[PDB]
Amino acid sequence: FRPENAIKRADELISVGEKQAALQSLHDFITARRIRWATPSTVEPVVFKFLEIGVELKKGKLLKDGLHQYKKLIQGSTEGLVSVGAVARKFIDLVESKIASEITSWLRFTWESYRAVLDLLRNNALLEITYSGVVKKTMHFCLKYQRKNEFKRLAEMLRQHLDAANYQQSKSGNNLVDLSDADTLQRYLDQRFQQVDVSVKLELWHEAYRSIEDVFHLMKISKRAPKPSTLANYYENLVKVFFVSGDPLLHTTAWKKFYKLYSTNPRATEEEFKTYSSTIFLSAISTQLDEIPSIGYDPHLRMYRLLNLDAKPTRKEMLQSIIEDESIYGKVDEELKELYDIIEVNFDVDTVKQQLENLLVKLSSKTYFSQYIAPLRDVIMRRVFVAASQKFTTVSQSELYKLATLPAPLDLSAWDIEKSLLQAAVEDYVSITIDHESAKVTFA
Repeated sequence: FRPENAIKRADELISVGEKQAALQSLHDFITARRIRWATPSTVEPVVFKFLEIGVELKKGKLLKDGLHQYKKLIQGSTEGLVSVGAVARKFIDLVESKIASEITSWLRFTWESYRAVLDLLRNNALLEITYSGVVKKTMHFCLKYQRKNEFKRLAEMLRQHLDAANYQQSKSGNNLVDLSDADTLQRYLDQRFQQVDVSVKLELWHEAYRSIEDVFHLMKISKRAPKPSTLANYYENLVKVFFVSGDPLLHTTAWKKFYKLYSTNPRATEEEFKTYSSTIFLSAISTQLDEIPSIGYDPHLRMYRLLNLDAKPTRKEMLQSIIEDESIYGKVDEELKELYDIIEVNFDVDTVKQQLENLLVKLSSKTYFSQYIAPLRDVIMRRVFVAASQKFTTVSQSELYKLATLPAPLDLSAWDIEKSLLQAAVEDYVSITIDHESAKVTFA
């Protein structure tokens, strides 16, 4: 019949308190078999009314069924797909106004709404823009309401979506997503870039880590480069991830990738180049000694390829690739260069406590130095134990342990020191026999 008549009958049915009968009346109209031929433009207002009522009554299933059934009828024309996307947007704007007005079941309703719209707009060339919009809105929603569980499921949904796109690539059907086109990719990559950001901000490190692989695969296929802003943010997220992760070589790498990209910004102060360069160098000195093959087991081995590295580097290699690169080594604080001399170049155990004692007063004031104190200490002490292994045959525990006591803030209690000595022995940086009877240590 007529849309005006439909709206009227709805408005009348709400006055009698038959709200559900009104929603159900509109559903019938817009999912009617005659809608396939109707002008999308002139039925869309009824779909809008259907959405208005459906949101108030929180009838999520009927809304979903309404949209899907309507789209199947209408998606034949270009104007049809346009109406679909427009009705998707209307739905989202309606529920998004309800969160503004409002509540637990309202958040879940909102999630289910975002989810439904995304699953409705999935893998359609004409709806790529609206979908990419809803993805961004959905990720902003999860971060804004710390909905970590739903976020994890969202991420999985986006993965399944892309898997279907890839399967459909070799099908040449109309209105199918073309993963060959850079604009399509620019959006998909932007979504995955944002997926990583929210992951990091919600401290879901396992999910952050999975999304790095998601992003990488899109960067591979992508011909067109991303915005240097959004890419710089990405690398800045990787520095966070790999620090939490305990992969220090990857951490330095993410920093270098970020430094190399930030040195091409017009608004980049010299004070920043000072502190960033310093951070990068310290984190490379602060890296665990790989001067001996690992125990060894490493579940993060695949990640080197994900950071575009052909293979796992050494700390010596990384540290040299930092010293040689003048763009970085140039703006590095002097204290760190001296440190590098003291620990890596000319290491003398008989003088290291002193060198460090004179250098740490200046180093402690540095902002970045605070967060690398532990691993650095570990490195220095490892070196001290190795060199001590070279210096003694049977040394008193008193002598050895005090000789391995760095100055603050690298200081350690005597028992934590023996603890380090044994760890070095387990990793075979030294073989020892400790006689607790005599309070002596023998390197045999």
